[PDB]
Amino acid sequence: TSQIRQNYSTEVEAAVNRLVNLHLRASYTYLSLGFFFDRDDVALEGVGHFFRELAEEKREGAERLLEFQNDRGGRALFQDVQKPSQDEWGKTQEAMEAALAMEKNLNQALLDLHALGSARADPHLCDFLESHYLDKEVKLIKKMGNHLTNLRRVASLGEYLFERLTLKH
Amino acid sequence: MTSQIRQNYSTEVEAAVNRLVNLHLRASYTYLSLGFFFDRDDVALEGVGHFFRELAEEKREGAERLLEFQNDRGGRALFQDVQKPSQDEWGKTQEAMEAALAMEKNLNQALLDLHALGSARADPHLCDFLESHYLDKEVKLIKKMGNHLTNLRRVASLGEYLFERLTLKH
Amino acid sequence: TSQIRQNYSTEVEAAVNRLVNLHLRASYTYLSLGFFFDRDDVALEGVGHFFRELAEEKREGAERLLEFQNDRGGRALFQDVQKPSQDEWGKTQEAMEAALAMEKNLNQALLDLHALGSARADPHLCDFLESHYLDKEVKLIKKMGNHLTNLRRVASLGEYLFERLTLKH
Amino acid sequence: MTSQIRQNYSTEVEAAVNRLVNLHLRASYTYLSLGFFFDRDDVALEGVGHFFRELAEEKREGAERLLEFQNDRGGRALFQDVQKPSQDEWGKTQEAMEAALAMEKNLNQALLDLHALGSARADPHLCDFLESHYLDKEVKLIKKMGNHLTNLRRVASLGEYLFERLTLKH
Amino acid sequence: MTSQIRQNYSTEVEAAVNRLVNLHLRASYTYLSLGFFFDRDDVALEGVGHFFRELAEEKREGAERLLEFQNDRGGRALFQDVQKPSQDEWGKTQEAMEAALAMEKNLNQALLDLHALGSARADPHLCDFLESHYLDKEVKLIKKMGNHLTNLRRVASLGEYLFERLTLKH
Amino acid sequence: MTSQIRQNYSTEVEAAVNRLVNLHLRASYTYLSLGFFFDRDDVALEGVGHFFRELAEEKREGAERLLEFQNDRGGRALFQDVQKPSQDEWGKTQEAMEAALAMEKNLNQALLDLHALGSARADPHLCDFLESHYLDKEVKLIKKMGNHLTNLRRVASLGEYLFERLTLKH
Repeated sequence: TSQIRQNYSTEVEAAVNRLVNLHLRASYTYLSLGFFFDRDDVALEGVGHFFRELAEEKREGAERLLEFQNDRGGRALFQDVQKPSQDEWGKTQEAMEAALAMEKNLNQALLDLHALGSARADPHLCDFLESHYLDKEVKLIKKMGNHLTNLRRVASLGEYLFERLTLKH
Repeated sequence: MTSQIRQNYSTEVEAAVNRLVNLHLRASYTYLSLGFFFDRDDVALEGVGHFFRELAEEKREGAERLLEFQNDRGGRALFQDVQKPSQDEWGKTQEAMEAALAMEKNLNQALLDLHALGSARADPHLCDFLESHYLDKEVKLIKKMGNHLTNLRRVASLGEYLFERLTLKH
Repeated sequence: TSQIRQNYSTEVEAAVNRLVNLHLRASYTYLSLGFFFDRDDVALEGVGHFFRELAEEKREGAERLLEFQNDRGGRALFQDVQKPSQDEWGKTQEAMEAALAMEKNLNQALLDLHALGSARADPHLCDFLESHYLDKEVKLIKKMGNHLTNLRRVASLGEYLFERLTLKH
Repeated sequence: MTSQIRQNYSTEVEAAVNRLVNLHLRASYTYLSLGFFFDRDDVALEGVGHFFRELAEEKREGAERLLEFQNDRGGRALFQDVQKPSQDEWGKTQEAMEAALAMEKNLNQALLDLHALGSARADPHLCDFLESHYLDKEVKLIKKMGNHLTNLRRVASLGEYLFERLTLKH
Repeated sequence: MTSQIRQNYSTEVEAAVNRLVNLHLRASYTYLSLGFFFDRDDVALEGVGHFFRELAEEKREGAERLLEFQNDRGGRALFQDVQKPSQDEWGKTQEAMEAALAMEKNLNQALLDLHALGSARADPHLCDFLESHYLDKEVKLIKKMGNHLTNLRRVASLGEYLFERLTLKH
Repeated sequence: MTSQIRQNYSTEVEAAVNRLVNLHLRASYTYLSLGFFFDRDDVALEGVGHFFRELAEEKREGAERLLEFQNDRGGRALFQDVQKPSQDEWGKTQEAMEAALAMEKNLNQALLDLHALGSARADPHLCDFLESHYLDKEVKLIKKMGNHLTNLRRVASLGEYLFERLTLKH
């Protein structure tokens, strides 16, 4: 009943609310990962920083979806944000393998929303996802793959040198 | 004879582009009318005038960008009469903005219909042109007009004066 | 019944509304001319630019008349803007001959409005037209005449060189 | 096994810090909800939106500072679900700010309860951390919210519009 | 042994990307040939040479961006021979630009065919990549080549000299 | 007809210049393949990728300078197919750099053979062109590749990672 709502399906509106929740859950997971690597008994500041920066990127992704929801005349509906899947994240390689799986899951959710937009002929939604999400996800997944290949190469002394010489401080 | 440049450009899309030019010029003309109406001595809402005069220029630029697209794809611009605006007098700010919102939703629907035609004819250059330069601009403008109407309803007159003074740009 | 209206005849008010329409029709004609010369099969960018600049000048002329109408307490009344007289404009020389005829017609309409102002003793109108329209029209008609003389001189290779060496890009 | 750094840091304070993290994240999430609610086209109070969006970030920073403290003292961060906000729709500015004031007083009481626990366990580093970074910030924010509610009551609507225009930052 | 990163990236798209890399390299090589031909002492049209040399670099950049895309999606670049250009001598400016326009329309058709494959395989990242970096670039270049050919026909030699002096950049 | 400018320029040198253009283009293409191989997600040695991508551009510039020389002397550029690179996958950094060193020594031998032909045909402008723009560049590049291989052998993997991080430019 929004005065502005036009060509905006209830199915897309609900899927947007679910994708907000998925972004907030990813942000929360990266917050957990970020602080884990700053424990005195882990102490990999570059790994901490990498995950803390991703926590902020995923939260910005959620906020952009909420702005889209308001711009199209849908109604934001919030759900609980589930705690992250682990309390302790293991070595850098295991943490980045978990991050890569979570990003591929988020990318699949974005591609599923794009498919719904295409099926409901909502080209504003298609363009929003292509402009702000799909290439960002491809570039981030590629960067995580590159990191995992280098962590496998240096496999520990190798994990220290990866944090010192690849990751930003 | 067919343009030396024309490629993957349907005659139906070419004709629809010419109609969208006319719809943009008609919207521009309506906003010009609205703009000067609010600058009458017996209406005298300069911020409302300015809002509509800026939209008259934005819709004219939308028309010009479509004409450039028509030339870039090798179609032929065909102009029709630009119909005079639907009203001579536009009433209070709220009634004028309700008219503007209906006009923008109509223009948005015309853009979405052209996008559907492009998608059916597999003209991805057209789809990307509309998505890049029109569809998000229409969403943002319709949202801003909605916000304005909610605030005009809230202040409903003294409220109309304060809206023009404290929300609209001069 | 305007609180401001003074020495402003209904005849002048109606003639101002007609001159607005004539300026908008001239603007629309120049818009058509401007895009015609940017067709891939015409491709005279300087001629396109010349007409696009005139489209904006004629629209500004209409807007100035509307501001005058409001300043004097008249009421703007809009009519349909008739489509331009041609869909295709021929060579540069033929297009500029059509433009010169249209400007002389607009100049005659301005001189007719000045005559009406003089007959109705509306010196504010006389001064408005003299300050903002009559000399502009004389200078533009002179410039169009100069252009036509040069297009006749170079009469094609000549039309190309005129666009390259006389017209602005 | 106990951290190599842990010193004078009770397991009860460690657990209370984890709960205060969750309370700050829940407050952040509530303010995010409030922030986007006031930017709906049918609410359209941008200054109210901005006020709550800025508080969402301040509460998230409060959570992050507590997690840094947990690591600095050799405790272990343990995360729980962040409960969704108590409302989906927040009503007029005054009702939303009354909800925010009650949430801030609840958070302030949680901080004061943690300070009492620190004082009982003689953890002066914790007492000073809360005093330096939380307790005065909560006092100042609660005072500002009180001032806002007094002005919203004064202008009680046209008054709600003028409060958003003339008191709140854009 | 499927890439750790590969997601929603069909073997058909992967193969078509490798073919489009080869088509871009062949276009680059053709423009290199055109560029040096116009700088022969017995042709000596520096502006025409520069036009084609710049296009050789643009088409090579197009190939490199496709190879970066292939790596970003987890596909594997497979290179083939780059076929020598279709002519050794390119005739007058007008004949060379007619051959260039035919080659660009062929490349644009290959880009549109890849977009159709992306649309059929629901690979929206591919669709957006082509729309953002290739399809509008091709439309604008084809339009520019059409404009050039119209002016070369107009001045048809002394005309070809004046076109190179007064239209083309040095 | 002979060029109006051609002087002291043998048909043998003209043909050998055309072959050396093709050899430079094939070396460029090989380095392009190496450059993208090392940017695969499952190789991910950005400094190695950068090293080869920079060489791809240097070899292409070498080809372009030979084509400019061909035109300056009044010869006629004749292009052949550019053969695809000898491998699709290049192995570890050390194996790729061993393949690059063998390819550069082959290119250096072709440059020395062209110099010998110039000396035999008493073409001192050719001799000076090769000495000034090619022979010292090849010696310096081969020396740098030898240095790289010695360091890759020293650090032989963790060593390969550290070489890319601490020796190669990003």
